[PDB]
Amino acid sequence: FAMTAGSPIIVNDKLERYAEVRTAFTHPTSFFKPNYKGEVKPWFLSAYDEKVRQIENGENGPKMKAKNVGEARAGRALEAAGWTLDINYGNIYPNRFFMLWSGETMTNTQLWAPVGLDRRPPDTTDPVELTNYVKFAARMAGADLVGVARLNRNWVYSEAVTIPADVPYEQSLHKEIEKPIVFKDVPLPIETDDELIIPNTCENVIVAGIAMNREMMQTAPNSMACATTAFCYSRMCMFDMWLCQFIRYMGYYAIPSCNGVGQSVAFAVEAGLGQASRMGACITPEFGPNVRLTKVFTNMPLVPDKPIDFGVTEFCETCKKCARECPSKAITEGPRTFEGRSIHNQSGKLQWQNDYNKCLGYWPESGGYCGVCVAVCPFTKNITEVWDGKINTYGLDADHFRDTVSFRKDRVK
Amino acid sequence: IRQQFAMTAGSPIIVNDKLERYAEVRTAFTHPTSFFKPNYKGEVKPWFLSAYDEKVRQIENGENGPKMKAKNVGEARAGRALEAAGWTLDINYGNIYPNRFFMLWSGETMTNTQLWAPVGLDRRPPDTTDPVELTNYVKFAARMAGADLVGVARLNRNWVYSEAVTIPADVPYEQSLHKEIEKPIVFKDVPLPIETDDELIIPNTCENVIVAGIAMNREMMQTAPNSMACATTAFCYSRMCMFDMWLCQFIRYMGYYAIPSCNGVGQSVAFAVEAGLGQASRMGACITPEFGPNVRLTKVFTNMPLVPDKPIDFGVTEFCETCKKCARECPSKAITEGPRTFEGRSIHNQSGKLQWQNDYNKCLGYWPESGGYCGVCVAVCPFTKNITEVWDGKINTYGLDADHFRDTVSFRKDRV
Ligand SMILES: Oc1c(Cl)cc(Cl)cc1Cl
Ligand SMILES: Oc1c(Cl)cc(Cl)cc1Cl
Ligand code: SF4
Ligand code: SF4
Ligand code: SF4
Ligand code: SF4
Repeated sequence: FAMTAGSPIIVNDKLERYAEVRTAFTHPTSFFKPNYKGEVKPWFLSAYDEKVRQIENGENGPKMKAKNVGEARAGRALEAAGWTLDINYGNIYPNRFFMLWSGETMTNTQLWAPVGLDRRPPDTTDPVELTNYVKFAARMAGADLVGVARLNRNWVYSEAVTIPADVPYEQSLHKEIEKPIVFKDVPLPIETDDELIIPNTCENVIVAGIAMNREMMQTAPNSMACATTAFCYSRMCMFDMWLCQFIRYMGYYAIPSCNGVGQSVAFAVEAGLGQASRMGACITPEFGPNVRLTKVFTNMPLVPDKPIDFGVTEFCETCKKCARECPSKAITEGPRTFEGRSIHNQSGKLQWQNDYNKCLGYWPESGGYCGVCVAVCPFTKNITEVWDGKINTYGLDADHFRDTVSFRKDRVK
Repeated sequence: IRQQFAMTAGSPIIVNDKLERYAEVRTAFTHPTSFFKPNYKGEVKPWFLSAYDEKVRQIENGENGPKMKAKNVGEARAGRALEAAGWTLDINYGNIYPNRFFMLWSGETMTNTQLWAPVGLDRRPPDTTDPVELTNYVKFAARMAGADLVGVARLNRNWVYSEAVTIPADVPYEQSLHKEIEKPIVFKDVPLPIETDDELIIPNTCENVIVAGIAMNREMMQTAPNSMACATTAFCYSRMCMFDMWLCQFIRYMGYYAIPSCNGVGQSVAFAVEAGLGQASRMGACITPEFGPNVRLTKVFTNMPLVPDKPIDFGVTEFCETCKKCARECPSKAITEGPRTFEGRSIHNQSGKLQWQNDYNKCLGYWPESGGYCGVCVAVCPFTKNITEVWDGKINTYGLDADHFRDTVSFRKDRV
């Protein structure tokens, strides 16, 4: 489908769109992991067993002794709660639950129907004004970072993981299917029984960074690192809906995504949020790798942001600290290559190729989402002290929040 | 500052033997005698549909508020698009129906609770019962959940509506605004919060209310009664919803029960004054030291053992006594200039507590006229301190301000 003009990502002729089912989370060869008694479950139920084992043993992480059982119970209570606004870890099913590709059935849209903002032709078509408007709205909607790229279809999954439109939530995990994402000359995003169809007019992607909390993430791989993670996933989801509603009420269409539809790191790099790293995350100037990503696709005319260079590639060439502290040795200590390390990597793009089945393998063992690489990364800079220590709204840091102040001069040039 | 002005314990709200609990249906939004308002053409409609007509006409005429011209139709349109989108996570302006949609009184049905079922966090009895430790856990959770301010108070049932506006549980959303009913809120010796066909039953073990302040954006609010004050208001209603759900789940995963409310179930201002977030003012809001009245409230009710905070006293009553600025700026002359009394001006007030008594039907009346939620009182109040410049000016995450965001940093010392 061809690269966007000016993409920083180096690719070759082997590049092919990547089927979502191949992530270590969903793929048949990775999805099953031993629990701490040797039974092979879905990886996240094995992880559930370790989470309960730790609570019964007064631990906050793998052999990390908590103050008492009550503190161990509290960290997992806070992490479970964090996921409140997220379906089945990642909101990946397109046009289901919170990820509707059309706003028409939404309660919010129905309440506002007499105004008809979603039916009224745009009053603004100038991309400069629109970029400013949508970025203001993106920050209201909880983004700490927001960039705009031209949509590069190489990062959009060839097929999505989803459930059929008639499967209730309580059977969803047992009925996940694959479904192609195709681009057609259609007026609006539409889903048929056969296809998820993105219009050919869907020209831009808006990428949002959702800042995690450094104190909690520095506890990786233990429970409070899980908590700052889970809370950001619900913020991503609020963001996607807020922003998608705004764009529709401006007279355009918007596709939400969270962890679905496409690969966030590639979009974020192309939208100027940061650079790809050895660990594989987007490293951002404001938060390093310790930030979540979500994205919204739209036909709204916009000004694309310039990709940014602050030396991450060269730094990662000489650093290797995530690789050394990775508990599963998933992160390569070697050069970037074009050839994926296993099924889980998309071949054809120059990157540090890491073994993500080894990464996922450490989650049931540790009972968490690890994140040790993010915590030890130099761009990112006990559990009782966290609970008793500094906190602020949404886990944002006052001592840092000045850096994400935005004036129109920072939103559009 | 907050410690310098701590009162001794006991509700700061002065009452007399007349005070009775208040039926929610009496608010100016819901009561049959105030619900209808004329649109600019003179047609009588539900207040929000007349206000809708004003919104459409202002866009069409390139305005951001009542005969306030916008830079162009496009800017007028953008402001209303931002307003409408802010409300995404809110049902019918306030989430008032208890145990419906986002305000579920139990967590068992929620998708998050189902996903986490195998760990069983909400079946496991509490591993912590010490109220000091729990106050610190739930406050830290509350800040993670989007509260800028969080307080704890013993639940005062005077401020709990005697009957709630709600909808039958099997009514689809499209029909909800035509099928609102009343339903009593009663306290009984039951283990869990429970809804029957006839009652909303809060257990007698529901000892406490956790009150959350959710800060609005000062630049946008200072554009009141125009569209951008409506947008910071709308976005904070969705934050209040997410707060309620986040915190309720945390409390349940800690092994207690939790009731969310947003604008339903009871009177947020009274709870906030008793929880120590601020004091009542002439306009009738809770004025906080960090934000003035420019903050929204929501609350969660729980049997979780907690340490009540102290009510606050930083001179607001004395100041409002001689200020009268909101009363003079109020476009509908809704705010009284006189002394506080125990008798409300109309059905919309709850008599029996000493307060400034305002005409809230005059207030609602100005919302269809101006096409917004006004807020001139909040914006002009000294404790709080064009739209093209706002759109091009300072913004940060969630509309919060870096220059003041240090004021809400919290450590254990501050929480319990
Ligand atoms: O991205 C995540 C997903 Cl999809 C699932 C889990 Cl359990 C954790 C994380 Cl950090
Ligand atoms: O508090 C509000 C309610 Cl209940 C309804 C609307 Cl439409 C606006 C506001 Cl600011
Ligand atoms: S999350 Fe943990 S296991 Fe996975 S790559 Fe990073 S450090 Fe290694
Ligand atoms: S720890 Fe070092 S090599 Fe790894 S991503 Fe961070 S800077 Fe790059
Ligand atoms: S919102 Fe406006 S009309 Fe209502 S009391 Fe305040 S100033 Fe008066
Ligand atoms: S404007 Fe003056 S009288 Fe009105 S609430 Fe604020 S301080 Fe009190």
